[PDB]
Amino acid sequence: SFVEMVDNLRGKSGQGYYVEMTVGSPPQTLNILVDTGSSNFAVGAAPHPFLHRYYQRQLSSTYRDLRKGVYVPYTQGKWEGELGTDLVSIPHGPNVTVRANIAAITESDKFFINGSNWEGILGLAYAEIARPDDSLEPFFDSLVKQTHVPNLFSLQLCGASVGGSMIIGGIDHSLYTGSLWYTPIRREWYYEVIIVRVEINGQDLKMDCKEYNYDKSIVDSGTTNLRLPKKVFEAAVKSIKAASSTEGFWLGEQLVCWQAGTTPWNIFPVISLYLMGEVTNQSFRITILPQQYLRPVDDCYKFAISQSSTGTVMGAVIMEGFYVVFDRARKRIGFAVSACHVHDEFRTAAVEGPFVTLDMEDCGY
Ligand SMILES: CC(C)C[C@H](NC(=O)[C@@H](NC(=O)[C@@H](N)CNC(=O)c1nnn[nH]1)C(C)C)C(=O)NC[C@](O)(CCc1ccccc1)C(=O)Nc1cccc(C(=O)O)c1
Repeated sequence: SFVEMVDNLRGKSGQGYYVEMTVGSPPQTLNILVDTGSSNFAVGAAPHPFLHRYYQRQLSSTYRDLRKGVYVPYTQGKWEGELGTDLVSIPHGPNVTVRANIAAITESDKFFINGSNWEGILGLAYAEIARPDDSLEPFFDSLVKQTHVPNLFSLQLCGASVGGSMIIGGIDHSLYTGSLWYTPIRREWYYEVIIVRVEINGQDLKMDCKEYNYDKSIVDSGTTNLRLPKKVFEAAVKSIKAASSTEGFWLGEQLVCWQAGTTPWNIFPVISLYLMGEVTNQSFRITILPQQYLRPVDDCYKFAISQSSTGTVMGAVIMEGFYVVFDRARKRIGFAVSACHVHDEFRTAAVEGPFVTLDMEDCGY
């Protein structure tokens, strides 16, 4: 039941959230990064200087080889390895065992992070973006096909040492407040959504909404940042600079620092994303505070908004403080402020609707 799954995720800031899983017979225990921006279940299966532990296929009696290699590239990092299948379970998830596809990772470049403490990646999106091709059924599909776990999951990620919940199979009503607001998954590959308006401190950014979605906007819990397309990224920074003109960093390369507890939170604006809703001409908005897009790294911070080579990418930083529901069953993603919400002296992060927005169809690429 859901109480066993609450707080089943861990992290280091800016390095991802993982969940304990076990693979094989007998079970090998591994920490697996939870990723909504990809679709391959893969694990280190070979010594690496950043891996404390890895998958030993030859120790497992249920491992079957598929005699077939694979390569997977990501925003940061890439790996290749051998596809097989094996028995998989989630200790603090639903009480089941599935046979799932598994990529034994043999070579990697910039993929494993030093001191990250995860040793694998669970892609939670759809077959279509699965390597080598869409016939390699992704973990979540196998789980839904082979057991009675309903076709949906929720992510509640929290910031500082980093924790949260993956409610697999449902929604835990105690982990958020107010109502859940939904947005169509435009297409079942990435968790693709449409952003229809963007406001900075209450001011519309005045751009054509095709710009926000230049290519595709996605919810990617495997990336840290809020990534905006060039044109939008440039407008955002110009607004954020102006709102904070009162005080290199803007490119995310270097930290800024303040004497413990005097972070001038008030001089940094709130950003509002309006997402397409479930009814005609209707949207809703999520409001993000400086405390989300200035990443805790004296209290020090990295700027967590960077330039994108796709559309708008809602990374780990935007999801922090929200309860997000991946309602695959009904082709929608749900947003609410969670229990572990962001704390500011004079403002709240919020999920507010309904809003009316004409011509939302125009914003799609
Ligand atoms: C580097 C990354 C953005 C590549 C991209 N990878 C992914 O999307 C992976 N997911 C992720 O990386 C996630 N962080 C979420 N997605 C994004 O951030 C994002 N998607 N698009 N832009 N950004 C998985 C879904 C595998 C991909 O597979 N893209 C598809 C493709 O464009 C196809 C290219 C191709 C050309 C001709 C025939 C067939 C395919 C791609 O490989 N692109 C691509 C671009 C640059 C480098 C590399 C590389 O291998 O190093 C690959």
